[PDB]
Amino acid sequence: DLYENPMGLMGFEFIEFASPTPGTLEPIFEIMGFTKVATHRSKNVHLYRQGEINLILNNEPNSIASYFAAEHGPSVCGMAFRVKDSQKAYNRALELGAQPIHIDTGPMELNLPAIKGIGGAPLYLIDRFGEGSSIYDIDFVYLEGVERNPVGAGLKVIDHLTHNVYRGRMVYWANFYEKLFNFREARYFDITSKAMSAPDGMIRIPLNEEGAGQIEEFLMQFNGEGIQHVAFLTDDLVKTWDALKKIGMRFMTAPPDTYYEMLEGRLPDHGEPVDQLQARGILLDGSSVEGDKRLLLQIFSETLMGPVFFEFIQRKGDDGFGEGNFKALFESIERDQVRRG
Amino acid sequence: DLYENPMGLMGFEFIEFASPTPGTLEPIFEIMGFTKVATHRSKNVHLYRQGEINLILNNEPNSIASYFAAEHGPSVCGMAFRVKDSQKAYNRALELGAQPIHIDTGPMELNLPAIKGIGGAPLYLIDRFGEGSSIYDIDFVYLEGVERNPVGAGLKVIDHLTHNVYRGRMVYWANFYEKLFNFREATSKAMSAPDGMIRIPLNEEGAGQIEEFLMQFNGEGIQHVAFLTDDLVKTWDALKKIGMRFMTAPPDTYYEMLEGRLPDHGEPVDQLQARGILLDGSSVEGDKRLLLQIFSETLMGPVFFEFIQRKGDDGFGEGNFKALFESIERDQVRR
Amino acid sequence: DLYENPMGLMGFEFIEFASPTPGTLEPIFEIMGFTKVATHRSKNVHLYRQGEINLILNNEPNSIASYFAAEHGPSVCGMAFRVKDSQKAYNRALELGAQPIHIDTGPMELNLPAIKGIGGAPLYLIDRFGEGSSIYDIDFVYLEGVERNPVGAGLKVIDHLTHNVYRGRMVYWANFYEKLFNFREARYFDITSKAMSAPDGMIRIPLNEEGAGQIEEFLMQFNGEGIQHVAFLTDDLVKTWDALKKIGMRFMTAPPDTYYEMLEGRLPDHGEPVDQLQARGILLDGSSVEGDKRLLLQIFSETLMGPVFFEFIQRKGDDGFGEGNFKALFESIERDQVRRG
Amino acid sequence: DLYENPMGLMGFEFIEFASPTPGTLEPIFEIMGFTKVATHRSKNVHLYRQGEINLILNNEPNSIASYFAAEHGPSVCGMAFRVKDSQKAYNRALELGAQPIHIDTGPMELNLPAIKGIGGAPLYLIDRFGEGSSIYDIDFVYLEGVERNPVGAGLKVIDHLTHNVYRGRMVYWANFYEKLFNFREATSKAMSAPDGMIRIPLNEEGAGQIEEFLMQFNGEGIQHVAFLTDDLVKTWDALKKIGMRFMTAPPDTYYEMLEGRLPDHGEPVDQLQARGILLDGSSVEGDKRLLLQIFSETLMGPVFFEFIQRKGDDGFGEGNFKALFESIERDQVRR
Ligand SMILES: Cc1ccccc1-n1c(=O)c2c(C)c(C(=O)C3=C(O)CCCC3=O)ccc2n(C)c1=O
Ligand SMILES: Cc1ccccc1-n1c(=O)c2c(C)c(C(=O)C3=C(O)CCCC3=O)ccc2n(C)c1=O
Ligand SMILES: Cc1ccccc1-n1c(=O)c2c(C)c(C(=O)C3=C(O)CCCC3=O)ccc2n(C)c1=O
Ligand SMILES: Cc1ccccc1-n1c(=O)c2c(C)c(C(=O)C3=C(O)CCCC3=O)ccc2n(C)c1=O
Ligand SMILES: [Co+2]
Ligand SMILES: [Co+2]
Ligand SMILES: [Co+2]
Ligand SMILES: [Co+2]
Repeated sequence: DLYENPMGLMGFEFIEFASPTPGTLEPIFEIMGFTKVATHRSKNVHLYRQGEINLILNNEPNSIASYFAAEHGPSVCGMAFRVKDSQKAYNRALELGAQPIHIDTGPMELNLPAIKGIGGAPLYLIDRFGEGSSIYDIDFVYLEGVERNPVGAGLKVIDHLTHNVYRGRMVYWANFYEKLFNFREARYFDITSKAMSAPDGMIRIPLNEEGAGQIEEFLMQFNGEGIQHVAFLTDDLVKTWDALKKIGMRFMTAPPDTYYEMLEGRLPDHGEPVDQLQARGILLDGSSVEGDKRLLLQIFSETLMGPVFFEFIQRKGDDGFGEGNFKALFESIERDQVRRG
Repeated sequence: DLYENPMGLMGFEFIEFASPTPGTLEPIFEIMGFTKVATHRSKNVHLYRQGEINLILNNEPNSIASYFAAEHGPSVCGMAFRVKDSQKAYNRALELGAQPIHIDTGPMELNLPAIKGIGGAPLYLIDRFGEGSSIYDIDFVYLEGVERNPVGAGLKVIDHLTHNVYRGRMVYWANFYEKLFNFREATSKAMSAPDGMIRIPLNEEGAGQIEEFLMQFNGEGIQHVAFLTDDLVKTWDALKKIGMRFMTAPPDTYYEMLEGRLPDHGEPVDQLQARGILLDGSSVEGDKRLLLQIFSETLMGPVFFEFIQRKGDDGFGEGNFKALFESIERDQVRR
Repeated sequence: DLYENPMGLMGFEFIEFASPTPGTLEPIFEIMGFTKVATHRSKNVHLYRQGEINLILNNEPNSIASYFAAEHGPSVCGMAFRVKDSQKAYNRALELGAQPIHIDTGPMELNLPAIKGIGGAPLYLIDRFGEGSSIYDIDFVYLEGVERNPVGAGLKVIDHLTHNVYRGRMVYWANFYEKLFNFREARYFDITSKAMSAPDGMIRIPLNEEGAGQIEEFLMQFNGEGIQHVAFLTDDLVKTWDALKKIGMRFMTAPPDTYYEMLEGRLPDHGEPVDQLQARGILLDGSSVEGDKRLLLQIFSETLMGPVFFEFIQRKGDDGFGEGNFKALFESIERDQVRRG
Repeated sequence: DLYENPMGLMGFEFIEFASPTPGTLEPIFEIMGFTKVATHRSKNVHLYRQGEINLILNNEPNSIASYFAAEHGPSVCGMAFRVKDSQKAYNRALELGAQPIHIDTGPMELNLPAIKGIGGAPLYLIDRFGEGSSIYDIDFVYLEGVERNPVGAGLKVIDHLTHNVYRGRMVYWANFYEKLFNFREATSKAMSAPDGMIRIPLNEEGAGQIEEFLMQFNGEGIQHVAFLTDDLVKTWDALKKIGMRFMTAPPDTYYEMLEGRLPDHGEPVDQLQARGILLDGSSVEGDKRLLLQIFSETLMGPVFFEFIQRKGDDGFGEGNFKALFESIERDQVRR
């Protein structure tokens, strides 16, 4: 409860996926250790689960997600927050100037309220959850025999979703979340990024601005502003790595060996087993001041759904996002190209 | 079981009430042995229960039930059938020509399908039922601590409810329940459903007690709801104990004629006659298909309730009409 | 401007017709001297006209009129009032408890507001009218060459539409028009009828209650409350009669010859040419007190659309509805059966 | 005439403006020579006219135009094509995959069809036009007495309007106007319509003046609207007389290069250079396809307007880009 929470937020509830071409999102869920676990009572949409992360696969045609997918490709096409009271939130959001998104509801099914968010993605406000009570219990039908609490590679919750937005728009969306939900900028990065945290301490949505770089090509390939990477939290990254590598997950190529030598200059006495991080390509960041250890282990997938990739992170006291790895990696590729030509 | 169930009916699920005067519907559920059990998550609507009977009290203003109540006063303003697949039924009713009634659904609540039925009241088609999965477990907040399976005076299910329609419209409403739900007829018309549990009898007709209902009710509508019980003498002493008002007893001449009209019925005539309970049925080939029944006052405008116990008779107490008539002649003559 | 007119009423605008079977309403319009004069830009609905009476033929399938026609047969299925400001009226009606009826509007076409009236018939509130401005100019397309102000047999305006309602409901609908439009009961008849006039002096809607009579059979055959007869006004009834008889109009059988002899006892010095009324079956009513002549000539068609019939009336100072003709006709059939057996 | 017109386009019908600050849009229509002529029958929306150009000022709150204006400031927030059959076009656009924008229509008003076009602004499809039968004769109340055909500074039609889109989205919007309306391309892309009158050029591109527009505008949108006139020197003295602010003149070196770049153009170079007017075209085979043009300041955020006169050139003044660039070098060197 970090500051005033007028919308009654209580963390991420679920993320929605859709693609214009079929069979492109199912196999990606598999390699990240997610399991299909239920199917909608009426619609052609499906629930994948791992730890406490719910992921919805929307394959409904002429639906709001398939239009979003028709324009952006394979994508994160929806995003739901947990709220205490979702009509108090939905009303307050429309009073403060949000535009509704009508999600068509079938008979005997739950009217899910959304507003227009990033890229035109619906932002749902959900006030039912918990076993037996959840919207998965009400509106979904679980697979016979299958388990409803799969643990997979050990991913626990969504840590954050970071958006890429067009030059200028970072301040626009930053006011969107500040005005309607009372988000606050907790961090700033100048390499350009604003780290918007929710008053619940769980919902983190970083926003990124570029020219001629990694962000500008994302907006070209995504055909608009959208979620660049989804970050899953894990209790142990190296074990999640093995369990993820066991099931065909592909990661970005490890940094040069130089990167792992410089670790004891960068973060003296971090305590991490460098052999184990070097054997997997895992990165590390944080700061080490006066006996207080704040660190962060993270590794990225390659791009998997169009220009969207994923992050697997374990936090050891650092509430940042790996920002130091950008300078750390350039000095690494630098010393390693120097050492060879 | 009887025959084919193209809409998958599985009994009555709930009936709904509305009134344009407050504090008039609650006292009537109470002396009928119903207990407030749950309150809607957001609207001013309430769940009263006894046995497996579900009574929704709708006090939501500017709504479907209030506009209905403003025209017809205290009424049964909605009726819900239970169904296997509510979506296939909804579209089937519509493609066969039914009209939809849209019921305004709040955020995070259940979108309830209904067509327009008798007198304009919504006919809901509900496919969520049973403990933990019904529409009350979802959209209603049970009074915390309160026993949520109250049994009360021992009323079990909604046996039937009947409709008073204007002259000529018996056929119109029989068709409506024939075309859409495959009801079969088994002046009155006893329309029974393919699931063996949903019975809707349709009455017409002048200057009599149906003419009086359609005046006092301001249109077609449900005239009485009948709740079944297993021991009507037992249900009677319970229902009396809490304040029920019955229509007053026949003249004792009605009881002199019992073993003449229903030879060897076997009922404790004294225990019945002490409570004004009616009898009806037939005794043929030693098979004594019989039934007990009593009614109440008009309690919601011209609407009242019947409390029946079925000892093998599939009827509704019809012969009680001629049977009472002769009890008033043989009492007038001896008066 | 007879009393306070909060809804800003200015007479009848149009009457709407629909039948479950085709070719049953077109030939009836003909014999009453109405002319097809336009067709809707998009919908399969048509304008018939004569003097200032507009009549709409709605043949649109799955429309609100075809559902009303599916239940009541050939019928008057809609009714529109002229108003000064139709959103002030439509708002006020919904504040005072009327239920809206949504009439589906096509693109580039006019949203017509209605509320639920008698039988579930929509009551439209129209604030555009007058040549060039009317809804017929906006939403309708006139037939090439054809005239747009046909005069026919000389029928001028709708004088009144009288409804039949179930026993008891006369007071209900009387409060409907009193509450929402400030109608007042101007006459009462005990034979049972309430004569509801509008605060503009033009809109007249009598309501009729029955048992075992002319009204009870109407509700049986109409399958509900509805308009029993539509009354057209004419400047000269006997000339309208000839012009109507010229085009195949069929009337109710004339009263006995007895009826026309008793006329000078009933209404001394009425001045009407009795030969001309007797030659046509036209009826007469009014009262004759102290040099003031208030009279009323009228004749009825047979039933033409199911149980619905029509009235052609000419008013000479009597603001009634022919009520005296009910007693006048029984005493007529009485003397005439006496004079023969 | 050019080629087949599957949506039956027949020119621009109106453009719509909205701003989230009051009293900022009206002064700009006035110095541009537009006159308030009509006011909506019920909403706070207004019709400004000059020539055959129709400008709708939408000040309706809690509406489609205000939400658009709150995001992008003073803007062109809607654009209407004129069409033979608006219903067949509407359904055709939808069956080809366009999305609908619903515009909330009051009682007794016209239900205006629109799809979602550039930047999210409605693209209306209007089939009522001309005097006595247009949407202004119906839904708008003309100021009584006011001359309803004002001619002003002699601007006639909307020549074109252009869109600034983000990098890569030129193709996206070309397809959108190719698939739905059969526009043909005839960094920029000049999309022209099958009716020979509707031209929408699409621009992208960094750190330049398009990057600056999509920042200052907060998305894709119309960057300038161009109104055609028959005598641009005449339109200039009129437009100046009433307060127009132009982008200031080229350096005189731009005029030393005219008869070098456009041999024997024949234009009164002194009358142009006194007004900062630009020239462009080609002279080949004695056919001198040429055009005159001037722009204004940014007047609605980063949006401005162009006033062109076409002497046989079908272009947009493109060569003026290189032509000015060389006028700033040859002026910097001599400075
Ligand atoms: C994955 C990748 C591919 C090709 C070029 C570069 C990368 N790449 C990243 O994208 C990357 C990101 C995206 C983060 C990161 O999560 C992040 C936040 O969530 C919010 C604030 C801004 C930010 O940097 C951290 C380290 C990263 N590092 C070290 C890396 O190399
Ligand atoms: C007539 C009357 C007046 C004042 C209160 C009560 C009564 N009244 C009834 O309403 C009454 C009813 C309503 C039934 C009955 O339930 C029944 C059905 O359920 C459907 C078929 C037709 C029918 O009548 C049976 C006997 C009745 N009897 C015997 C009686 O006296
Ligand atoms: C036409 C008809 C057929 C078979 C039985 C009778 C008739 N019949 C009528 O229906 C009839 C009517 C309907 C009126 C009449 O217009 C009317 C009003 O508009 C409102 C108040 C009640 C009323 O009577 C007047 C005279 C009538 N007369 C004289 C007649 O014979
Ligand atoms: C660059 C600039 C800065 C500050 C104000 C004005 C300008 N500016 C323009 O905006 C400008 C435009 C906008 C056009 C033009 O209308 C045109 C089209 O209509 C579509 C094809 C691409 C294109 O450019 C032509 C010449 C122009 N010129 C010469 C100029 O200077
Ligand atoms: Co991250
Ligand atoms: Co009964
Ligand atoms: Co009449
Ligand atoms: Co231009």
